[PDB]
Order: sequence, then C-alpha cells, then structure tokens
Amino acid sequence: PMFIVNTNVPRASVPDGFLSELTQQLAQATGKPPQYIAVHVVPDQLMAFGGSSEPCALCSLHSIGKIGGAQNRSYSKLLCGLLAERLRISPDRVYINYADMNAANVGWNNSTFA
Amino acid sequence: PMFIVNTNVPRASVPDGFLSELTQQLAQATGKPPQYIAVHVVPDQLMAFGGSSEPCALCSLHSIGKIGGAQNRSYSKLLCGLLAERLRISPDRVYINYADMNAANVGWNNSTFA
Amino acid sequence: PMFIVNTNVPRASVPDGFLSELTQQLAQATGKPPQYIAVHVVPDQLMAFGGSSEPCALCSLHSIGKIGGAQNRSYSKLLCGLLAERLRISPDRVYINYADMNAANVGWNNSTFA
Repeated sequence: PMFIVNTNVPRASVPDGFLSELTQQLAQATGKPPQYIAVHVVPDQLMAFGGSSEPCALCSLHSIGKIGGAQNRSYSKLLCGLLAERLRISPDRVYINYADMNAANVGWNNSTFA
Repeated sequence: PMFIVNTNVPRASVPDGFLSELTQQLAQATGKPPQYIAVHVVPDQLMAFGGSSEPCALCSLHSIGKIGGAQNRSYSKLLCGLLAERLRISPDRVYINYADMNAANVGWNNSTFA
Repeated sequence: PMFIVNTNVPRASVPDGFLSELTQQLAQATGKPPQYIAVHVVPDQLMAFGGSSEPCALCSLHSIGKIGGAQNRSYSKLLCGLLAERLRISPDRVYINYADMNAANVGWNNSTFA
C-alpha cells in the first residue's frame, strides 16, 4: 500500500514519529505486512478545501486489493482520526482517493507483482 | 472534486486569488457546490515536458461523476485557459488526468461518500 | 506519457541530465515521441518504505495505452535500473503505479486526446 498526504499544515506541526505511526496503523488496517507499506507526507502546501485555507488534507491510498466499501469506511475513520489528532485537521476537510491496483500495474523490485 | 496542478512556474508567479478562482470556476464547470471543491497548486517543480523546461503543468481532476468525453473537453478548455492567463503556461504544455471516482472510493469525514 | 518520481533522496543527489535521460529512455520504452513525454522529479520528501527512511521512491507512469503485463515488467526493470544507478535507490524500495489512461480522460491543449 501507498499512502500520500498533502497538507497546508506546516512542517513543524507534523510530529516526530508520524510516518511510523501511519505505517503501523495501515499495516494493521489493511492486513498487509509492514514491509509493503509506503507513506509520504507533504506539508506546507498551497491548497484550499471548500474555498478555505484552514487546515486540510488531500490524500490517496493505493493498494493491490483490500479496497472496498466497508474497508474504505474503516480506513477513512482511522486516517481522519490520525490527521485530526496529530495534525489538527478537521475530518470534514479531508479527502482520500482510494484506488484498487491490479498487481500487473504495480512495479517493484525490477518487475511487477503479477 | 479535487484539482491538483504541479508546475515549474515559481511561487511568486502564482497570483493572489488563484486558488479561489480555480475553486469558483470548477464549481461552475462541474455543477458541484464550491464547498466540495478542493484545489492544490504546487509551484517550483523540477519537471520537463517534451524534453524542455519552459513553463508546463501536470495536473489531475478527480470527481465523483461529471467526467466524460464532452465534459472533459470543456474542463480542458477552461483549465488550460486559466493556466495560460494566470501562470503564462502554453496549453500545449499542459496534461490533465481526469478520473471518475466511485463514491465508495472517496474518503471524507471519517467515512466515504457512498 | 507522464512519469513522476517522489523520493527522499536530496536534490543535490539528482544528477544534471536526469530529466532528459528519463525523457529519452521513456520515449524509447513506450515507443511514443519524446515531445509527448513529461517527467517530474520531487526530491527531499518526507517518506518511508517498510517503516524505513532509507532511500526510496514512489512513482507513477500514466500512458494512453502501452501499459500491460509484459510492458510494465520491462518498464519496471528500466526504471528501477535508472533510479538505482542515478539516485542510488534500491529496486526493492521503489513502487511504480502504472495507469492506462483512456484518451478521452487526458486533457491537453484546450481539449482531450479523444
């Protein structure tokens, strides 16, 4: 899985340990081994949500499987919870694009997962 | 809807008011309320388009519906127009990826739009 | 085609000529003219792969066609090779998301490619 968070929250407001926390919580929620989880946080961004520049986040979660209606609801509760708690971003100012990737469409280690 | 623009144009060349203009015009084009429109501009990027580095933009528009042949032509005219007028980027150095998202695959406010 | 590389490797480690090399190699690999190839490198990112902050890369290749099982294995060998050689990133710390775009869903030059 690959989880990307883009936010206008400044770098100094991203707490130490945030990437590890994301990694651990995602391994668990998705059921995948931690070794396959990639995380990326991009602070200080020029962005708006609903016209407003109050704290917000634009995110994505790509994964080979483990994407679906109920699963995505559960990821959203988790991720929004973490963004609220750690970055002080309101959940209603978060968007997460979920994408179910075909194994043939993910390159890794000189090949793909197909 | 979520609109992202990645560009090599420098931050000081992004005019005041640009995120609001993008929010307004995308609300109108998509028919969605401005409160649901998110915009993100990423200047000063290391990028090339067709081998050169004159001003260019790599963008995406993710929307739940309102994506299709004619609509996307219309979004491209609008968005290329705005990038040309405000960031001085030639339309033939703009790429926009359009993604029609299923409501179950967009997280927001601790759940999805399903 | 559009190729994007997000990496924690620092900007100074990205060699001069890397965008042109990517452009040329992708033109050859995809068979598309270099005028249609866009490349974007984002260094100094806050990211982790497998919980580790050792060098890694999160990438994507969007193309109208020329995406598939065998092709993507080949692109992954090529791309991982280049990231290892030029950025010193281990291939098993690289993810590449491949997306086969419909021509109607790519905006360019005030219209789409449809």
